[PDB]
Amino acid sequence: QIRQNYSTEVEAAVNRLVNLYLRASYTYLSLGFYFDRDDVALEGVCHFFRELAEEKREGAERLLKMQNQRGGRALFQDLQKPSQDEWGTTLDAMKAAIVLEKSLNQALLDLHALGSAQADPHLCDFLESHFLDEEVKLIKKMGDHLTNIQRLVGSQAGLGEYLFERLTL
Amino acid sequence: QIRQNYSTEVEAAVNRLVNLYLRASYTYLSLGFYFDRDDVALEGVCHFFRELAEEKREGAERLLKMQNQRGGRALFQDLQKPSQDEWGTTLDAMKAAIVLEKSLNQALLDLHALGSAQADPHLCDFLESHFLDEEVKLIKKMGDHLTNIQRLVGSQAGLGEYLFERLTL
Amino acid sequence: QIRQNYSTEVEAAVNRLVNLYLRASYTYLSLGFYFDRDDVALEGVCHFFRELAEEKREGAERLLKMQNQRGGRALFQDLQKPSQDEWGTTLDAMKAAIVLEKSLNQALLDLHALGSAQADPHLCDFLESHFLDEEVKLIKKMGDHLTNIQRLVGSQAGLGEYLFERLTL
Amino acid sequence: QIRQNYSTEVEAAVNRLVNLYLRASYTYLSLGFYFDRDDVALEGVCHFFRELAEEKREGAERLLKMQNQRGGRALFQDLQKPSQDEWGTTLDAMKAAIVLEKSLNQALLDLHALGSAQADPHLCDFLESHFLDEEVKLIKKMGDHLTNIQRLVGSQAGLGEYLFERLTL
Ligand SMILES: [Fe+3]
Ligand SMILES: [Fe+3]
Ligand SMILES: [Fe+3]
Ligand SMILES: [Fe+3]
Ligand SMILES: [Fe+3]
Ligand SMILES: [Fe+3]
Ligand SMILES: [Fe+3]
Ligand SMILES: [Fe+3]
Ligand SMILES: [Fe+3]
Ligand SMILES: [Fe+3]
Ligand SMILES: [Fe+3]
Ligand SMILES: [Fe+3]
Ligand SMILES: [Fe+3]
Ligand SMILES: [Fe+3]
Ligand SMILES: [Fe+3]
Ligand SMILES: [Fe+3]
Ligand SMILES: [Fe+3]
Ligand SMILES: [Fe+3]
Ligand SMILES: [Fe+3]
Ligand SMILES: [Fe+3]
Ligand SMILES: [Fe+3]
Ligand SMILES: [Fe+3]
Ligand SMILES: [Fe+3]
Ligand SMILES: [Fe+3]
Ligand SMILES: [Fe+3]
Ligand SMILES: [Fe+3]
Ligand SMILES: [Fe+3]
Ligand SMILES: [Fe+3]
Ligand SMILES: [Fe+3]
Ligand SMILES: [Fe+3]
Ligand SMILES: [Fe+3]
Ligand SMILES: [Fe+3]
Ligand SMILES: [Fe+3]
Ligand SMILES: [Fe+3]
Ligand SMILES: [Fe+3]
Ligand SMILES: [Fe+3]
Ligand SMILES: [Fe+3]
Ligand SMILES: [Fe+3]
Ligand SMILES: [Fe+3]
Ligand SMILES: [Fe+3]
Ligand SMILES: [Fe+3]
Ligand SMILES: [Fe+3]
Ligand SMILES: [Fe+3]
Ligand SMILES: [Fe+3]
Ligand SMILES: [Fe+3]
Ligand SMILES: [Fe+3]
Ligand SMILES: [Fe+3]
Ligand SMILES: [Fe+3]
Ligand SMILES: [Fe+3]
Ligand SMILES: [Fe+3]
Ligand SMILES: [Fe+3]
Ligand SMILES: [Fe+3]
Ligand SMILES: [Fe+3]
Ligand SMILES: [Fe+3]
Ligand SMILES: [Fe+3]
Ligand SMILES: [Fe+3]
Ligand SMILES: [Fe+3]
Ligand SMILES: [O]
Ligand SMILES: [O]
Ligand SMILES: [O]
Ligand SMILES: [O]
Ligand SMILES: [O]
Ligand SMILES: [O]
Ligand SMILES: [O]
Ligand SMILES: [O]
Ligand SMILES: [O]
Ligand SMILES: [O]
Ligand SMILES: [O]
Ligand SMILES: [O]
Ligand SMILES: [O]
Ligand SMILES: [O]
Ligand SMILES: [O]
Ligand SMILES: [O]
Repeated sequence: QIRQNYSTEVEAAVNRLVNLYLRASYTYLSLGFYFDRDDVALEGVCHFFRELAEEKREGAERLLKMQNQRGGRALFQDLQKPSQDEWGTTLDAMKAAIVLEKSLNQALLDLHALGSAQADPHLCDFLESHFLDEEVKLIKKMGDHLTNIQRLVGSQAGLGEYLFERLTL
Repeated sequence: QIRQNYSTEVEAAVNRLVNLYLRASYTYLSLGFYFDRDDVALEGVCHFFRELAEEKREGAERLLKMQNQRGGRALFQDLQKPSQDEWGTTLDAMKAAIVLEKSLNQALLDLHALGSAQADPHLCDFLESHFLDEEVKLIKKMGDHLTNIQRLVGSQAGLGEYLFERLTL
Repeated sequence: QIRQNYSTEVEAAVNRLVNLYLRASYTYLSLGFYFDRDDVALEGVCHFFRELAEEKREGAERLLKMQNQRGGRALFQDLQKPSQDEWGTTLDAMKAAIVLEKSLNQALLDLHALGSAQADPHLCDFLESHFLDEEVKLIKKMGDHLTNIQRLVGSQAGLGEYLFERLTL
Repeated sequence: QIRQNYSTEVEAAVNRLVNLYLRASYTYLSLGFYFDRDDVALEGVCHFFRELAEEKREGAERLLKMQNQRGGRALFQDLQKPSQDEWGTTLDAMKAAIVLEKSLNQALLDLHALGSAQADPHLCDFLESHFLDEEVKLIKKMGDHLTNIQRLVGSQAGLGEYLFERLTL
C-alpha cells in the first residue's frame, strides 16, 4: 500500500499520543467549566482553559491525520476522566496545567527519540513543525502566568485572583 | 369573543405577576439612584440596577400584552414601595437583588404549574420562551457577581468595591 | 446560592447525558478517521462524520453550561472507547450512526420525562429548544441517506458507494 | 569559497536525486499525453499527470538551486526514457505512479540518512521542509485514488473509469 519506513513501534506510540492529547483536552474542559461555576466565577480563567481544550483536540486530530497519511491504523482507547473534580484556586489550576503540559512535552520528546532511532525523518519533522515549538511557547506562557499569580496572592489572595483574571486573562 | 382555554385563575395570576414585575422595577429604580448618591458614587452599580429596572418594566408590559391577546382583563393594584430606602454596600445590594429575582422566578414557576394543571399550553410556552430562561441566566450572572464581590471585600472592603465597579460593571 | 427547583435526580441525569454526548462525539471521530484511511478513501463520508463529532461536542458543552447556570455540579466520567475499531461499508456506518442517535434521543426523552415529573419547566424548555428538534431532523436525514445507500448498493456495491459519496455527501 | 560542511558524498547524491526527479517528470509527461490520445480520451487523468510532471520538474530545480547555494557542482546525466510507451488503464497508471513516488521517497530518505551520518543539518532541514512532507501527502492522495479506482472497476470497468475521471479528477 502506501506505508513506507513507518514502524509498528511509531504507529503504537502515535496512538498513545492521541490518547494523551484527548485526555488533556478533557482535563481542560473540566478546568474551564469549574471556573464557570457560580461559586468560582472567574470567566477569564474559564476562557483560558476552554481555548486549551480546543487546542489539545486539534493536536489529536492532526496526529490522527498523520497516522492515516503514513498508512498507520488509528486505535482509540478509553479516555480516563480528569484527575480532579474541583481545581482549587487559579494558582492550583495553573500548576496542574503546567504539570500536564510537561507530561505532554515529555511524550512528544519520547516519540521524537523513537523517531530518530528508527530513522523516520518524516515523523521527526512533523513533531518539530507542529508540536514541539508550540508546547515550548505554551509552557513559557503558563510559567509567566504562574509567576504573576504567585506575586499577587502573597497577601490579599481574593483580590489578587480577581485582578489577575481581569487584567491578564 | 376571542377568549379560549384561558381560565379565570390564570388571568388572576397573570395580573398578580404584572404587579410583582412592576414592583421589582420600582425596587431596581430605587437601588440605582441609591448608588448614584454623592456619598455612594458607584456609577457602574447604578447603571446595572437601572438596566434591571427597564428589564422588569418590559417584563410587565409583555405580560399585559399577553393578557390582552388571550382576552383576559388587566387589573392594576397599588405598587408597594421598595422594602428599603438605603441599600448598604454593593454586597448587600446584590444579595437583595438575588432574593428578589428568586421570588420572581418562583412566581413564574407557580404560574407555569397552574398553566399545566389547566392544560393551557399557550401560557406555558409564553412563560418558557420569554421569562424562565432569562431569569435563569440573570440569576447565574448575579450569583457570579456576588462571588466576585465577596472575594474582593475579604480585606480592603472599600478598595474591593471600587475595583468591582470599575473592572466588572 | 442560585440553585432553585433543580433536583439532584435531574443534576445526575444531566451529567450522564454529558457523558453520552461526549461518547457519541468520540464515536463519530473514530467513524470519520476510518473513512479517511487510504484503503477506504471516502472523503465525503469522513467529512459527514467529522461534522457530527463537532455537533455532539457542542451538545455536551451546552449541557455543561446549563448545569452551571442552574447551580448543578458537573461531574465527568471515563469516556468509553467506540464500540468498533473498523466500521465496514457506508451502509454499515450509517446504520450504526442511526442506532447511536436513537439512543441519544431516548436519553433526551427520558430526561424530559424526569423534568416533567419534577415540575422543572426550565429543563424541559432547554431540551425542547436545543436538542429534541435537532435530533429529529438529524435522524430523518440519516434515514434518508440510509434509503439512498440501500437503493444504490443493490447490485454494484462499490459503484453505489462511490456515487453516494460523490453526489450526496 | 562558500562551501562548508558539504561532503562530496552528499553532492553526488544530490546530483543523482536531480536525475531521478527529471526522470519522474519525463515519466509523468508520457503518462499525461497517453491519456490525451483519442483512443484513451481521459482528460482528467491527463491533467493529473501533467500537474505531476510540473511538480517533479520544480523538485529538480529546487535541488539544483540548493546545490549551487551550498557550493556543490551540478552534473547532468542522460535522462532514461519512461519504462513504458502505453500505460494501460487508469488503474495500471496509478499503480505505476505510486511505485515511482515510493522510489523517489526512498531516495529522499537515503539522502536524509546520509545527511545525518555526515552531520549536515542544512541538508536534512531542506529535505524535511520541501520534499518529505509533500511526498507523504502525494502518496496518500494516490493511494486514495487507487482505492476509488479499484472499487469502481469491480464490474463495469469502462463505466467506472469514466465516472472516476469525471467526478474525482
Ligand atoms: Fe460566562
Ligand atoms: Fe460574561
Ligand atoms: Fe462573557
Ligand atoms: Fe479558539
Ligand atoms: Fe473557539
Ligand atoms: Fe474563542
Ligand atoms: Fe481553532
Ligand atoms: Fe484555538
Ligand atoms: Fe489552534
Ligand atoms: Fe496552535
Ligand atoms: Fe493551529
Ligand atoms: Fe484497526
Ligand atoms: Fe468533587
Ligand atoms: Fe530532523
Ligand atoms: Fe452619573
Ligand atoms: Fe460619569
Ligand atoms: Fe457616566
Ligand atoms: Fe437598556
Ligand atoms: Fe436604557
Ligand atoms: Fe442603557
Ligand atoms: Fe430595552
Ligand atoms: Fe434592556
Ligand atoms: Fe430587554
Ligand atoms: Fe431581556
Ligand atoms: Fe428583550
Ligand atoms: Fe432611610
Ligand atoms: Fe434616605
Ligand atoms: Fe410545554
Ligand atoms: Fe482528505
Ligand atoms: Fe481531498
Ligand atoms: Fe478535501
Ligand atoms: Fe463544522
Ligand atoms: Fe469544523
Ligand atoms: Fe466544516
Ligand atoms: Fe460549529
Ligand atoms: Fe457544526
Ligand atoms: Fe452546531
Ligand atoms: Fe446544531
Ligand atoms: Fe448550533
Ligand atoms: Fe463536584
Ligand atoms: Fe480492528
Ligand atoms: Fe413545556
Ligand atoms: Fe484536451
Ligand atoms: Fe476538453
Ligand atoms: Fe479541457
Ligand atoms: Fe500547475
Ligand atoms: Fe501548469
Ligand atoms: Fe494547471
Ligand atoms: Fe507551479
Ligand atoms: Fe503545480
Ligand atoms: Fe508546485
Ligand atoms: Fe509542491
Ligand atoms: Fe511549490
Ligand atoms: Fe508501444
Ligand atoms: Fe505507442
Ligand atoms: Fe533535523
Ligand atoms: Fe528538522
Ligand atoms: O459570561
Ligand atoms: O475559541
Ligand atoms: O493551533
Ligand atoms: O485554534
Ligand atoms: O455620570
Ligand atoms: O438602557
Ligand atoms: O429583554
Ligand atoms: O431592553
Ligand atoms: O482531502
Ligand atoms: O466543520
Ligand atoms: O448546532
Ligand atoms: O456547529
Ligand atoms: O481538452
Ligand atoms: O498547471
Ligand atoms: O510545489
Ligand atoms: O506548482
